Amino acid sequence: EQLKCCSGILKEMFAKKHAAYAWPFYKPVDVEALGLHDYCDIIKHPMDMSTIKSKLEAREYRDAQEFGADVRLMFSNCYKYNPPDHEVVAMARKLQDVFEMRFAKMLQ
Repeated sequence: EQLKCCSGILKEMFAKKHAAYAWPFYKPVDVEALGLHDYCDIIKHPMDMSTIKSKLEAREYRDAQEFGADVRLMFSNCYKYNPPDHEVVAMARKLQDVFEMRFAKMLQ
């Protein structure tokens, strides 16, 4: 199953393989708690790993096509906010390379 296959890749984040890299970027960006009213101005549709995973958690994700669409969309927006020459930037890009490689292997 495509759904079960995707779960395996996501499991890596909590499998002690990419948890440290996705540790500071696991929870969403609470505008009220963090106090970032400017986030809405910079990003019209702010998304996070927790937001995307939450959909899959509630069995909302019927296929990997919808999941990948959100990941690529968020990644593009995240790159805009993520200031170059930063550890967080490298971590995000690294997560994409590992995911793409694994996803490409399971699909191709």
